Amino acid sequence: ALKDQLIVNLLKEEQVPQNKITVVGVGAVGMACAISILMKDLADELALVDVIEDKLKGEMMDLQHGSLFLKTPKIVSSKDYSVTANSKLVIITAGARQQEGESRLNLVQRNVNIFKFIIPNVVKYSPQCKLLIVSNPVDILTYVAWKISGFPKNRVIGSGCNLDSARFRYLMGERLGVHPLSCHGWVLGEHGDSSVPVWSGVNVAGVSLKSLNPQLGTDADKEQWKDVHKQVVDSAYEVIKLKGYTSWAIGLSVADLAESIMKNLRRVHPISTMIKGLYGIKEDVFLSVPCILGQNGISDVVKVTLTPDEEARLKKSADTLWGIQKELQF
Amino acid sequence: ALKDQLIVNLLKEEQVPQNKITVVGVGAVGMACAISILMKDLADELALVDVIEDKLKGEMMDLQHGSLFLKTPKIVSSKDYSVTANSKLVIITAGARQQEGESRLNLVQRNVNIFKFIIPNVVKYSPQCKLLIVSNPVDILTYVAWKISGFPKNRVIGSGCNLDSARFRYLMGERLGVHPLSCHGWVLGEHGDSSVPVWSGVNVAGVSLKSLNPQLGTDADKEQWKDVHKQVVDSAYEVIKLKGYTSWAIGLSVADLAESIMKNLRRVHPISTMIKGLYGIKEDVFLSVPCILGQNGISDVVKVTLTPDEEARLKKSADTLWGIQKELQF
Amino acid sequence: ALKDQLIVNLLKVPQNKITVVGVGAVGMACAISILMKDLADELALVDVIEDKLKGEMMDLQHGSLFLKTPKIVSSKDYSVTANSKLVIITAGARQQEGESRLNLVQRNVNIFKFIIPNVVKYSPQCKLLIVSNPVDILTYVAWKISGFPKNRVIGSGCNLDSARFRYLMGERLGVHPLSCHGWVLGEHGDSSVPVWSGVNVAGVSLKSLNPQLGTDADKEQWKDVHKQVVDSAYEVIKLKGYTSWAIGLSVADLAESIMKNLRRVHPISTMIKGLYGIKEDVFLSVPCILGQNGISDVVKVTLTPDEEARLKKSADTLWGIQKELQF
Amino acid sequence: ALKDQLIVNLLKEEQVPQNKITVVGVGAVGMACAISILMKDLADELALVDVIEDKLKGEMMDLQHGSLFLKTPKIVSSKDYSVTANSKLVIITAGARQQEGESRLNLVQRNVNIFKFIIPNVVKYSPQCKLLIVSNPVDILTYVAWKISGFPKNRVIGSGCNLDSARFRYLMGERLGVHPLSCHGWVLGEHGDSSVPVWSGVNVAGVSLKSLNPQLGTDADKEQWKDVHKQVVDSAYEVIKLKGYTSWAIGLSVADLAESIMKNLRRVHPISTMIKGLYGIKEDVFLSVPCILGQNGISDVVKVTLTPDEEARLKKSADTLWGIQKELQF
Ligand SMILES: O=C(O)C(Oc1ccc(Br)cc1)C(=O)O
Ligand SMILES: O=C(O)C(Oc1ccc(Br)cc1)C(=O)O
Ligand SMILES: O=C(O)C(Oc1ccc(Br)cc1)C(=O)O
Ligand SMILES: O=C(O)C(Oc1ccc(Br)cc1)C(=O)O
Repeated sequence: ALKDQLIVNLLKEEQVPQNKITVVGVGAVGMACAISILMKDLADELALVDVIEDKLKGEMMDLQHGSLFLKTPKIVSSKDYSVTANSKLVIITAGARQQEGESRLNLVQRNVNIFKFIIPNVVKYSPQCKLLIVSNPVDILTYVAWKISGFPKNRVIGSGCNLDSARFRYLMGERLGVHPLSCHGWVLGEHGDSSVPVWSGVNVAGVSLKSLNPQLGTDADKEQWKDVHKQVVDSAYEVIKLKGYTSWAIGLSVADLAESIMKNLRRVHPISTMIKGLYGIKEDVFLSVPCILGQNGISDVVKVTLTPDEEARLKKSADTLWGIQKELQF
Repeated sequence: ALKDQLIVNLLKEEQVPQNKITVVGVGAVGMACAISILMKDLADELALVDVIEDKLKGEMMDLQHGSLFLKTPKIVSSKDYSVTANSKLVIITAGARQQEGESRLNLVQRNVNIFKFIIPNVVKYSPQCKLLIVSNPVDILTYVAWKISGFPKNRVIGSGCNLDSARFRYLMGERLGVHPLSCHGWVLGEHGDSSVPVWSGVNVAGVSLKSLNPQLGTDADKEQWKDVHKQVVDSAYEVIKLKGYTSWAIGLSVADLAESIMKNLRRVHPISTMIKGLYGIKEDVFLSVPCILGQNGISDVVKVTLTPDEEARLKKSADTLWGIQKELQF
Repeated sequence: ALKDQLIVNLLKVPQNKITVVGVGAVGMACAISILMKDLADELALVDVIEDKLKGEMMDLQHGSLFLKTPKIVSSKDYSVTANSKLVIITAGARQQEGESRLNLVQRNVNIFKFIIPNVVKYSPQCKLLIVSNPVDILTYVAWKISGFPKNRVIGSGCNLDSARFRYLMGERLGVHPLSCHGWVLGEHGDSSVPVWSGVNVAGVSLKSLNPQLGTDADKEQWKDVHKQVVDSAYEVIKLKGYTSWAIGLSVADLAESIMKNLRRVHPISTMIKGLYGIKEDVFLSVPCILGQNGISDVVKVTLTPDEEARLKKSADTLWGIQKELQF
Repeated sequence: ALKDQLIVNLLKEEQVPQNKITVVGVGAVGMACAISILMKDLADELALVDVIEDKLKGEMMDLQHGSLFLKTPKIVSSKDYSVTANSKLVIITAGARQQEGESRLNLVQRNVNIFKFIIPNVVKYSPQCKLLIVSNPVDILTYVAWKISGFPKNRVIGSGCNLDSARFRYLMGERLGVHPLSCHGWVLGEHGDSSVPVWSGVNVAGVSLKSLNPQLGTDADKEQWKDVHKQVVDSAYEVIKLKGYTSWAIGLSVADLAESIMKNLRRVHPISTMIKGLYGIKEDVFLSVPCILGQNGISDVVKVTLTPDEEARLKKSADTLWGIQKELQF
């Protein structure tokens, strides 16, 4: 055989990857996550899982064919979760997605059922992984993942408001004529309609925009900055109306969380976690606060000082979500 | 104004971009090209153009929402080609795409008709650009873009066999247990059914595989390496048969070429250029031969030493391409 | 020729060229970081000692397989620098153990008297990025000698200082410096001003959780962190004889914003006449928006009366030196 | 405390680094390896070791102050090898370096003594580490590291001729006006005066240059390509006499090797390994041949096809190296 004429083998390795990532779901969101993860050199193996055989294999092959341009030496796929074995990070994007007009809350039973199958299969093959939940409603499904996995809460993370805050800083950048890296602001709580823009923290170079304009984010705001937050909330509906779905921004957002997890950076991201203990929250509610994300998932939470009005929203969002998730059957 | 309280403007802005790239066509190929180029930090400005307004705007927005995770401070879109002004590189992906069972060669009339509209509009606003033709049949469409543009031939490049060769190298590495980066081999000629695998150049670490197994790639081969070329030829069709279209790998192939152009690398790539005066071809045929690629496009061509069979196969590719080029009007 | 039978040639200026003046330790650190962030299609190096220059060039060139900057050149002659987008000046006398950066001022004015016209001659449209010390005063000098508009004469300023401050903050809090925000402004030196009002994590003002933050009264002595920033160059010089890596990385970051027109904000040396009670041609670090045309805008940070005194002080000290200079 | 007010700790846990690298030696080579490794994002922890405490602490400090601009969250140092605990890769650059007119083979007795202390101490705390030897004479010292450590050969690698071939390819590129990446060719054997340029494998785009001119590399070469190899043999000495030492190129060479190991890429590199069994070599000689480098070090060796002259030169190199091995006093 040619190969053995060309190559003398020295040892038969256990081929166990050290930086394996799995993306479950090869719809648009999942493939966007896949490509962004590949072009950020985060993993040594990328596994794809979904339930339509032909599409799954088509996507696997299409990624495969770009390998010369990448630094991820093994890309694999299967309906069978054995393909996901030994992943450090499993990112779940499967499920029904919101159609035009449709609230993310309408996705909940469909996606809880899909997770009843998905989550046990992930755990069986990567008992030590971190879970990053992207499917919607992300806050409730992060909770569902947690319960079915049995994982300690540090290892079950939701993409949450990471994107909402990225979008926020982009709009702001565009208003100010400044790169969004240098524009800071946080959108926290539910990923969706009831999110809370924390106006008090919104700053460029440590200079608080609220201190310069005390009306910032109020109906009295000469410049209507509140519409920046409306734009954030409406963003995914707007994009779904225009192109049918969202992919690139969320892929990029998930990749950025993957980077923090895989490289143990300990950056701060506003992502979905279990916040019992805070802002008046007595139950097992997951929603977005600034979290320090690392190799062990969410290790620490930053306590943001909310105004009474700001804190009032949060407990609302909070109450809503508990009402829905309280009564789920799985 | 909250901006002026925050920011003292010190300089009047005549913003002209220095490294602007345009992608024409926002189908799955174009957006794969876009995302890949954004994640390789090649452009200070990215313009998108296509004819379905809503689709266009939603793609634009979706990418803009990822701006925080990117280094391309300006992303814009319009059906109007003035949005493409001052581009250093324009990448043309618009046009009809082959169905399952349909040759890329069957796309020629539809895509020539669209090229009569696209190329003059590109050239109008970006007199300095290189044109990177992706739309199919890419080799004939490179020729066509050249004829319409009035650009010199060095500035009109077809994506050509850059993908075919990545696939070949990928499949080769899989067989040998070597990264594609370290497996060498060239697929030349038409980007399509009549492509030519140059077995004589196929090597790992400078070791010719054909000299190891002389019947490499013939029907006599005990290991049927020709099936590797058959897989290269078929791959678009297999992927299309499975997922509907191809996107990620062609996108990576095009970002690779764009890297070489924008960063003046002078790397060698198998891409579409005029081969008149080689291999006994005296007509204006464009097909892939290995080309040195830089800031002024294709500046040099490597004359591959071809075995009589290989050269005959290359001439037959040229013959097939000329059979369709022969009859064109525009 | 072998070549002409291998290659048929069809066709006979760089577009993203950076020059680095000075191939001492900081200059070479600047060189390597720029080469690893793929910011340039040509890198040129200039200094006055010819073997040293040549050998740094060759050493970089030998790693070309691993880089994506296809042309690396060097020369004593400034014609090598032609068509630069950005010229980074690191040449001059360098800080010595237990000595202020202000002790280098006069000697470095004298070399810039030679360097700067030569840079301007071969790239009259470049951005100048000054790194040599004392950078604030030398950015002023570069600006007067060059005749460039002020947006194009940038001083590396307090970019490193704030990065140091952000590392140390991050060590204290157990958070990546990327998620620890805070600004050190004014003189790149002993009179720098930590702005405690802006120091935060996830938008949460550290000063609101401890109003005494950064003062004599702070139970947690956060003032020490700025003292550590002030003293770090002296420490590093004591231990290893100079500093190089951290400055290289600061300068690469600035170069990144410039070459890629990012319009990020940086605390870098710019002309401050007409802010903060300053009516002279002084340069010091304030948060500047940095892009392809250099410094286009400045953020007006809101300063507490000390912060402004302490800064108009820093401003004073420095115009105190730049006053009696002649050129 | 302000920390505790700002940040609720959710999780105690022992931080075990997953991708740690140590560099032994903080002279110019060691630090060049370090800055390159940090700038390619290969490690989640970097540890430095050397014998002079101030110098080591100052180098550590200076890197640390650039943390804002890096993605390697933990940088540490110590005279004490416990700081290197749980490394995946330990790079050894400590020892004497050659003077103008001095062979790297003159460094052997001094560097063997240093290695007697360093090696048991570096392998003590790192069960999973690979040893990448950089100090000279690298081939002999890779052998010595192998004998002292008791590691299996796949885990003990010499930087070898990775840089010689890089230099070869740069010079080649400058002759032909092609980027090094697309110029191919191997310098094998000793990293030093008895290296062997493999002209039979030297190619652009699969095109063998010897095929085009069989005088290539001989005294009858009208173009004197032998001089390119000569330039490779003398490079270090040339640079040593212009600037006092070499640093950047070797740093990049080693970071490239580190990349293949850390990212399990399985690329081929000419690096030091045991060649007992090949080219009629019957003893435990170490020298550079092309090896597949991955997460377990060298898993495979490519059997280069040598001409009788090439092979004689390799065997001659092997004799010289074996001859100094007979001098080794353990
Ligand atoms: O764009 C956004 O805001 C998000 O997009 C997606 C989120 C999850 C999936 Br699965 C698909 C798209 C969102 O819907 O939260
Ligand atoms: O995957 C491949 O081989 C190629 O992909 C595309 C090339 C151009 C466009 Br427009 C769309 C797809 C091909 O179909 O030639
Ligand atoms: O480390 C720092 O803070 C600074 O570093 C340098 C700045 C310029 C040159 Br030239 C050399 C070192 C400083 O010493 O001011
Ligand atoms: O430039 C080169 O070829 C090599 O550089 C170094 C190799 C190891 C150390 Br420790 C220091 C320099 C060489 O001298 O072998």
